Amino acid sequence: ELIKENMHMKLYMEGTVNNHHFKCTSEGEGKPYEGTQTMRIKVVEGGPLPFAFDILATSFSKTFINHTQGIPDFFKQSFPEGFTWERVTTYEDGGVLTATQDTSLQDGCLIYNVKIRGVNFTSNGPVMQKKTLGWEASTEMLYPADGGLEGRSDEALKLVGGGHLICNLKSTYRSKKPAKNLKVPGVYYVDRRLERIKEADKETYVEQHEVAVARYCDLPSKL
Amino acid sequence: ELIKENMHMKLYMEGTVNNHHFKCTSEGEGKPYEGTQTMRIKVVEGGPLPFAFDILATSFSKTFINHTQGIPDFFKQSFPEGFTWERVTTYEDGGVLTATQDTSLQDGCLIYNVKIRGVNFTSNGPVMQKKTLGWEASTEMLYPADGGLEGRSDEALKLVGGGHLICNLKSTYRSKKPAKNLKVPGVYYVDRRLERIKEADKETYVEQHEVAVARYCDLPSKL
Repeated sequence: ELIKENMHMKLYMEGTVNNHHFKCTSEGEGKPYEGTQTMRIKVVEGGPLPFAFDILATSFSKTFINHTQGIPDFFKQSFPEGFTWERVTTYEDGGVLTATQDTSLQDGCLIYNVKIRGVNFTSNGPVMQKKTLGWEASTEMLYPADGGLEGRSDEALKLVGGGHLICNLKSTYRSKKPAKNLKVPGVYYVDRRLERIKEADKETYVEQHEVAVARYCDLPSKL
Repeated sequence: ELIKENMHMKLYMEGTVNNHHFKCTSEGEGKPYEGTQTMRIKVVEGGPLPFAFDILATSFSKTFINHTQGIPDFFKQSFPEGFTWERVTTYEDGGVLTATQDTSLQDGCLIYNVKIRGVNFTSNGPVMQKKTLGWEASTEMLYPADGGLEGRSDEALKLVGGGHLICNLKSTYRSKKPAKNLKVPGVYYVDRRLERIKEADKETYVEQHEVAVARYCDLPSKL
């Protein structure tokens, strides 16, 4: 098929957080049906970043989600043309991070193009002070809206000294495939874990891994 | 034992939404270790409510969580003294509903007291127009913070017409038992499902059922 059991991916990112312009590239391979992936990321302009790389983690891959219970896969289905996503991440201590993304397929390779804008990160806050330690696992709830798909989740960023800092994520995903074609699923949930595997030279180079699984609610119901 | 395989509960609630005062009482039973319960509510003042009863659903019992995979139970352990909770719920279309609660134990029966404040529900909104149809299943994330517990989730309220209204839940769970007495757990999640079983006389009487199950993330972790 178009989406094989193993996929390479290539990424290019550009953006400005608190006015510091920057640019990244990455290369990754994953298993789309397993829901596993790995990215090796290079900060190729504006390094070293004056802020925690972790606020960029969730912007480096929806094709790599294990869809199970015959849950229609909005993302896999929209190939070959691809899909886009855009998101607002609202941190509880001021910072807002806006991301827009295009996803495509050239030469059997997945091609991501990402723009980022981060504003209002307090200068003494744990993001600008580089005091974060990766993300906790999370659940995103997905529901049909306006022909596209909407996503919502709360994320917990781990802190130095223990304790977490929370942010809220509103995501929107739109397919580039003709509408009539693909089945949009009902309401569903994606459990994910995003781990930093390796970093070198103050986060100039980062390795990330993600595992992700789609599920209905496994619980019994009186309705 | 203080929390037995069966437990009865009783509740009293005061509050104001969009200026309109009201009072509820309820009573029910459940199986605390099996994570199940059923509560029968009577609106006793300000009936029948000008807003949808759905926005009060989650204010009517953290003691009835089936803590699986040997996760320490902050809620059951706080006994006999009991625990409080406070919560802000923020709807994506205006309204904010904010709540205080005391869970204490009096003669083997669980006694809840709840205060309620809602503002900015727009008149044309599905809440004041009463065009909601219950809640979708939900995942809450819980993380320890400031000598207590904190919870976060996003919820979907089903709407007449299809489609959903989203809201964000920020919670704080403080226990009244002295501090090092308790084994406070790490970061974890609750898969909750809350369902209307029965309504009567335009939501003047409401039967409500909940199934909640605590879990760790069951995804592999490369760390």
